[PDB]
Amino acid sequence: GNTTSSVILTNYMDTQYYGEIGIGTPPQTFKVVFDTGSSNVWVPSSKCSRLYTACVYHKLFDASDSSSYKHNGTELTLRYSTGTVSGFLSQDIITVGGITVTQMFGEVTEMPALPFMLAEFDGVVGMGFIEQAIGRVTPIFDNIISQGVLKEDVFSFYYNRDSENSQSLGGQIVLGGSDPQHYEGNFHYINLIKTGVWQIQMKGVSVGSSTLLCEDGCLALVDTGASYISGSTSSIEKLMEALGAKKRLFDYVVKCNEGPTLPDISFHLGGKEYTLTSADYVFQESYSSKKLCTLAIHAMDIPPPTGPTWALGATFIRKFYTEFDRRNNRIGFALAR
Ligand SMILES: CNC[C@H](C[C@H]1CCCOC1)NC(=O)N1CCC[C@@H]([C@@H](OCCNC(=O)OC)c2cccc(Cl)c2)C1
Ligand SMILES: *[C@@H]1O[C@H](CO)[C@@H](O[C@@H]2O[C@H](CO)[C@@H](O)[C@H](O)[C@H]2NC(C)=O)[C@H](O)[C@H]1NC(C)=O
Ligand SMILES: [Cl-]
Ligand SMILES: [Cl-]
Ligand SMILES: [Cl-]
Ligand SMILES: [Cl-]
Repeated sequence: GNTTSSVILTNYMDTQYYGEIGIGTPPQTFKVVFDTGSSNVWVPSSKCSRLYTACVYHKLFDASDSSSYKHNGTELTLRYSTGTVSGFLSQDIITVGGITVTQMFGEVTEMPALPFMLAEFDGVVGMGFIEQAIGRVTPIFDNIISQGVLKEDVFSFYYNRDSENSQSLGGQIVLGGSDPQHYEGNFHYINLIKTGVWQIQMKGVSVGSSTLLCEDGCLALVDTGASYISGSTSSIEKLMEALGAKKRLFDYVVKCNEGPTLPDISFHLGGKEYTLTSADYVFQESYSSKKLCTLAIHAMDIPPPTGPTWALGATFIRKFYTEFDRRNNRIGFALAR
């Protein structure tokens, strides 16, 4: 077995990254987020009523136009930090890359306007473990591993920084390996705490020189479906004070002129310092002192058993190419380029 597939990703404003999959024969394509913090695959269903304006605005899967579709109809409900989708299970072949696998996924027939009217993508391909899958549906990567087609039992993420270029690649996911065009040096591997969750230990978070946060250790989820870095309300309040940031309704901001001279924030992982500077974490839409600029960091209280935990989302992954290694239960980071 020696295949390594690769899916190009569109980068929308540094907050949503999504690629295409095809479902059925002939394929119906969908825009989907590849999410290490969840484990189910779903797309909107042709059976989704118009009453759901999010189903009006996205691509719908029509079972009856595919010959490889296999009925199941068991009910499915998925709860995310953003809201809940609901529908039922269907089997069909899914193409990502590269690779064709037979999969159980959700056809979604309830999709709330909040917040899917803001989703540039249609559905989600969860990349987490079966342990976290609702209905214990076998996850796509498990089904792929079963095929024995992959060079190595790993996948990795490159997320680029938004750009004005017509060209210039938003991001890329590799299945089976990592792409040395988008990282320098070698991977520093850190071991999962346990199989079941893409989560490692974190020994501290510092702002400036001082170990401000997580001073006695804490957890970090490595969450490719998260836009920002997240911590618990209690940590984030502390961090945001340190930066002089202001809490608004949807974000934290600073005066744009102040952004560039804000302290670095470092994350202490597997014995090393992973530093994002204020250029990595302020959306500097101008440098005016009369404007407010958003930070790519916010509070999310992730409930037990998976939290309390930080999550290292795109703000972090932009700087560090990330490889998810299911064979050895570990995560590798190297500098992205
Ligand atoms: C379990 N993993 C973390 C979850 C996963 C999301 C998958 C899709 C449905 O929601 C959950 N993400 C979050 O909790 N986020 C915080 C709130 C907004 C999300 C944000 O997701 C863009 C896709 N994520 C991305 O490109 O990461 C690089 C979003 C923004 C606007 C509308 C929607 Cl519907 C979702 C990010
Ligand atoms: C739809 O999916 C459900 C979920 O697995 C299937 O129900 C299982 O069927 C197997 C085989 O008959 C049983 O051993 C299990 O007891 C069932 N699981 C549950 C949770 O009930 C069902 O068979 C599928 N239907 C079709 C036709 O695909
Ligand atoms: Cl869930
Ligand atoms: Cl609201
Ligand atoms: Cl803390
Ligand atoms: Cl940024």
